Amino acid sequence: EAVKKWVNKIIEENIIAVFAKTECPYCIKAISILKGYNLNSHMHVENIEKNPDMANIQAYLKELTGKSSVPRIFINKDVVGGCDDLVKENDEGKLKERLQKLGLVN
Repeated sequence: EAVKKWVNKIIEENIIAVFAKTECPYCIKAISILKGYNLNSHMHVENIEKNPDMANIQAYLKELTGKSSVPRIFINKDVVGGCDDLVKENDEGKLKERLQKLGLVN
């Protein structure tokens, strides 16, 4: 209960929520792409490896998204997925569309 509530608060209180771990190249890439849209003000990155309940968090993220790996990316509570999912959305115009509907990019 506590772990799920804590994860939910991160997803619900931040338009862009990224779950990451230490020294994770695809986390770093995903975060950099998002900051490239000047989303910093509405982004939260949580390092779930630096947490006593990493496994519980990963299991919950899999319940929500289908995968336990990081990065795990949510935008306005919608599941984007991982860095590869973000790259596909970015290249195909879907990411910009998401952000426009949220007023985050013109």
